[PDB]
Amino acid sequence: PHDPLDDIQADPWALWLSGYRRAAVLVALTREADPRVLLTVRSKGQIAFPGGSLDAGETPTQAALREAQEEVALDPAAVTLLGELDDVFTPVGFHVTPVLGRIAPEALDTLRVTPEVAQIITPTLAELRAVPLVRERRTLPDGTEVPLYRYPWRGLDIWGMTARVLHDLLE
Ligand SMILES: [Mg+2]
Repeated sequence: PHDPLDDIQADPWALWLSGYRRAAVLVALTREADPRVLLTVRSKGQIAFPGGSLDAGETPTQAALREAQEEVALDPAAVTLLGELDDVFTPVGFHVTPVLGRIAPEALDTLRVTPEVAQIITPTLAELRAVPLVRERRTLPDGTEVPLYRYPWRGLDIWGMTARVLHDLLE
């Protein structure tokens, strides 16, 4: 189904920060030396973590796991929940809970893309830390400055909410 989260996520001018519509994304890291992060390229495609809006009566963790399973067939039982990062949000009215999880590196080998996902990409955390990070800043209506990030990885452009979550994960 269509999710408002995907609309706001593609809004080039929607600002994301951390500090009424609720959503969650799964931030799965492989259990290895140089951890890889599970990311998707939606059917240039929108780069995002598996995720979506919470259904009624559903928690952030349940949503994140369901979305990863619906999108790339990631079995929730393959995920060890590590807790969550701080919520990231945008003025318009979206609160996103990044749910952290750890999976075996092998788990990636058998994931299966569904129609809404074009490909699965797995940047290594080392790589994302080494890429020439783009740091811009915009000001909100209240006059508050806010940092914007963009990770130029292998020709792809990871930006917006996803990059904000990524940067927080890296810090
Ligand atoms: Mg969905």
